[PDB]
Amino acid sequence: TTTPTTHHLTIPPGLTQPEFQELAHSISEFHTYQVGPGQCSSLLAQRVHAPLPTVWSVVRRFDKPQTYKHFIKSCHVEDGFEMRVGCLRDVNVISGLPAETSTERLDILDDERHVTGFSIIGGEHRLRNYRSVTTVHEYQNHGEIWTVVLESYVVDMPEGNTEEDTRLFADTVVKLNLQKLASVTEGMAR
Amino acid sequence: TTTPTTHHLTIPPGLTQPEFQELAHSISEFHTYQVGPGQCSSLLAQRVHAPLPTVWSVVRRFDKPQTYKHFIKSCHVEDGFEMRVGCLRDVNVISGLPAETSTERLDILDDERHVTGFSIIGGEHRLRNYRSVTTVHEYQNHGEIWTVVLESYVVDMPEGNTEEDTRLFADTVVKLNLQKLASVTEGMARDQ
Repeated sequence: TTTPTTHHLTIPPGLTQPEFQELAHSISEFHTYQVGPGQCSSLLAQRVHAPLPTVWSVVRRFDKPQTYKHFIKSCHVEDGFEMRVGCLRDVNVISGLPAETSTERLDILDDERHVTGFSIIGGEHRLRNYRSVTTVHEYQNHGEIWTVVLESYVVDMPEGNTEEDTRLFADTVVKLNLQKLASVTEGMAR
Repeated sequence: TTTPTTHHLTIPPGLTQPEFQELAHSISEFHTYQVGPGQCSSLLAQRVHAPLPTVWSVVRRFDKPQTYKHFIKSCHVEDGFEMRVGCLRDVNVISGLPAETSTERLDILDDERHVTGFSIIGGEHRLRNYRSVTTVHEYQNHGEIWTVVLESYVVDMPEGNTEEDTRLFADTVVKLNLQKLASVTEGMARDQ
């Protein structure tokens, strides 16, 4: 009943067959979670027609998630802020209800392998123990080069929610943010 | 006591002044709301590079809001469903909350003037007493023709929310839905 996710065995929506083949080892390396009862996890993918550094330059800005995410009113980092593993950010999210600032922790930041990740340690009460990972990759199709962004998460389902509904919400939000990420970065690359 | 919105006095973001000249009359005719305390209102615009009938044909399908809106799991209408003013739809919303369903009422449907509108009569915790209006318009400049969609709303701010935060939420949903509407309809027209 507690088993590793299998995101590396299913073509995620947003990828083609060749893209997925070339990326499955990275999916198993960076986008694997332990899912038990009362947890769910998902992988989303987005093609981005901008150079990988341009795309990574946004993905890595732990202090400015609003650069590519919707529903962010503001994001503040701490005084002695160095974008280093463990630093905390307070994200005020636009939810339509009055909400508590979301306290998030930088879990991973690898400028050579283009991997970052975070976990929500305070604020969001319903989607508890959210932890997410983003990787950025370059891909080739008969000479044509583009960037692929993979974002996954694991979360505890609130008592009284199904896996299908919790995943539907988190997937919908991630998918919209990845759309914004592509628009923002393809414009920077023009 | 309420006061009127004056959305016809502001160029909606993304539109130009000549577009606005042609549309200001429609904003005051169809997009004027009475705003009291604890309510706020907004008008959004989306340029669409597809024929007006293609855009209107999607916007008018009160029974299929998921064709152009995000965050809808499904939409249920009654069996012998008739799309006439007063008809009801039940929108099961993707919220992360359990079984949120918005019962919405068709307020307006004018296939000659391309105006539709609805209000939420129960079930949406974020958008209480939401009432919205969409108009679709044609425009031509130096020969080039495109469609302009205007969507506005009025909504109650939940107790403990500012108008700024309530409009930020509702504006974001509207603008993302208008983005989807444009993608959906520009794709239908390229397949033509």
